[PDB]
Amino acid sequence: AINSMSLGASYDAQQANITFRVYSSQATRIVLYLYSAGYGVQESATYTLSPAGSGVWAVTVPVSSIKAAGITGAVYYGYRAWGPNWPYASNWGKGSQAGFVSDVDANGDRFNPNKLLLDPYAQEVSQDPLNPSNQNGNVFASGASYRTTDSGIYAPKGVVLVPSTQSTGTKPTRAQKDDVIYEVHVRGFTEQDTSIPAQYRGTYYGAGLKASYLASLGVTAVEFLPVQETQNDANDVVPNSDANQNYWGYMTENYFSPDRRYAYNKAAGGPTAEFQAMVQAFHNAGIKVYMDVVYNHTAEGGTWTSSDPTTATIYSWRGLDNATYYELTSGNQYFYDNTGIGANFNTYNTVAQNLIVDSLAYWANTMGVDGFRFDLASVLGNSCLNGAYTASAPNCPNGGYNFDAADSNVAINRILREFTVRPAAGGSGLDLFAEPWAIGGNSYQLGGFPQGWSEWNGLFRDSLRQAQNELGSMTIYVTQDANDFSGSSNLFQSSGRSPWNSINFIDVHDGMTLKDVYSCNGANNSQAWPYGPSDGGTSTNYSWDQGMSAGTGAAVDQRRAARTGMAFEMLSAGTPLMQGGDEYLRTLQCNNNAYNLDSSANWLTYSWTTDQSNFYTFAQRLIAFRKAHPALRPSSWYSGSQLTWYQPSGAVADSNYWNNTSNYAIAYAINGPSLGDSNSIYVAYNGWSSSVTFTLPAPPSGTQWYRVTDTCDWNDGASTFVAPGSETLIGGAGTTYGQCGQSLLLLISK
Ligand SMILES: [Ca+2]
Repeated sequence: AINSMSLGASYDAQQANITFRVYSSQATRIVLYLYSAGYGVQESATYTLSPAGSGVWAVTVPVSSIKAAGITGAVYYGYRAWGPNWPYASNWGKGSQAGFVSDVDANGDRFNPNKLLLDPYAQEVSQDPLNPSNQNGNVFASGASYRTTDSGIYAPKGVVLVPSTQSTGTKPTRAQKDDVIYEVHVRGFTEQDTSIPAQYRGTYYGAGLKASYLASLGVTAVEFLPVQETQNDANDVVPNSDANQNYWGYMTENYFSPDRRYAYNKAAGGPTAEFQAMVQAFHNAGIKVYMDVVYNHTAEGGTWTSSDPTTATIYSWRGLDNATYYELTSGNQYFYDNTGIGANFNTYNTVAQNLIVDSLAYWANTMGVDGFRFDLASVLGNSCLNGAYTASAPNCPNGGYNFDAADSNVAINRILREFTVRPAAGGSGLDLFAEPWAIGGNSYQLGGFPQGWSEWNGLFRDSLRQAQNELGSMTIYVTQDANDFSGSSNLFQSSGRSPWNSINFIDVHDGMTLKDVYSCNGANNSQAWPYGPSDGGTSTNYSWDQGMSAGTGAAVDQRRAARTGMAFEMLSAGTPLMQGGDEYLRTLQCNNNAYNLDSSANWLTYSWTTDQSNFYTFAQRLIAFRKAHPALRPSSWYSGSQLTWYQPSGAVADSNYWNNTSNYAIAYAINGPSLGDSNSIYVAYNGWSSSVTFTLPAPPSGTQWYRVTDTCDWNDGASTFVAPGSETLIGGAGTTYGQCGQSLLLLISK
């Protein structure tokens, strides 16, 4: 169930009382601290909580008592907990060591009463651990040097919210197969956009104002990088330096709270009502709002070092019940990790898992979000509970990490039974997307997720980048191109899934932008502000500048390649995903891991050159085309009568062709009418470095072929992709077409 324990802080109907409920299976004592401000002040009152059974502790406070304590505005709160490793000593006082036994005990408890704790169910956070007033993270650490430090006035406080009456509009019921996703950072979306009033730039409010921009481009779903509270308030303390910045936000501090830094209205309840108003603006434009969520690790991380089990950050989950929330190593002194951040969130533990479900429900229901893309999703399929084996995790015999999509108790299956996934034909429900990998063990699971889950297709990205940029360096399989274009049945069909479950993309936030994969011979992450430096992303970008540096290529060529890559994702069966900015050839000058760049090089710009504006026209018409032709969006795997593979000779691609590893050109035709389309279409990819002549087959429907686009250099301009009705008559069966090397041809029959 959802909200099985009714955790959190909430007012009763008449706002006469607030009830605080919090879980801890090991705590010995839990005490509520109330503050009038989130930072810099001591508490106005404290209330000892009482065991309400099943590990939940509760207390109900009358509002009059709160006002009597001096708190007449918003109620900021936190907890102080005691446990086996640090029991309550009657002489303990803030900043005292009284009662201390150990920083961590044999069972993994890490209680420290000197650390004020943020409720995991807080719906809003006052400020991040590091902010403009304090950038010393040591006040939150355990260990001999810092355990007695009282973090009270520096620690983040939760805000008790009065239910918002803000509408989130009506949720689109469009089938996922008909969507075109646009990934963008909520702050970089409008931060330097002069078409938005300055005060709204880089905020939720500002993003809502760009709904029309997205509608003209033609995308149907915006996917935001993490919006749940992340460490970002100290980003601008030191100017012209990415040193202490966290831009992307893959360090969640709280799972129910919209990040305050991204809101225009920063008052208590402001980020919340503003995020709701923002999705209303999108929902009004008929656009879905997806959220990138990260439940594989927490911002608290693990131990500071792998040799000292005593020092770790404590401000939320860890202080309340470390053994419940994190996956500990055998012996419980350290953390088990498959994320590389320091510690796995214990996704297999019921209470930890309930938090994932409960926060997802909050965002989907109260916040109006239409779907979620799960970062390092394989950690949510872990059937282990600890570094060592435990009978409670029967399916994880070796302990540690073990992905098991058949275990009904892993987080990815729990989600499926608590929520309704949108049907293939549309209707209400959620759209769930997984990045099917993590770090180590059997975590790489592309094609391993259950029905109900779509996945980020890394093989689509890589194989096509290779086909365009690695000719001669590595083997390119013409059969893989085919798989890519047809919805990767090789990955999705055996599980009973469909082509639209393949999220096809050439580029995402991780790695290079579209322009960059065709303009960079490698990553360049060591530039100075505002382009770097950034500590390395992948070593395998499969990028190439099209001969630019060698003198065998030029700018048109990089644009020809970018046109070809975008066409691959927009023409292929599956659900296309483009990175915001790719519509104007956004570049990061080859930085392929810009996660710490909260700068102008990273935000989007809307002042474009002719060549950039020309690309936007290409992108806009290509997205419009996909949306106008159902034959490109099959709900099920193309049947044999619906799609025919052709060799350049106009002859059907046979086994001799498929098994010949020196064949780089491929073409196909789809029977438009059989898929409910008005035209049949023919796509040709010349993966060869030189000109290839394609002999057109007989149109499945209609009598003649008309050219829609040719990505080749000669066709570079404002009209490389024609407007509907201006297709150039090429010819019928037998007509030939000379296709330049490394490019794509699009044709419709009439
Ligand atoms: Ca923040």
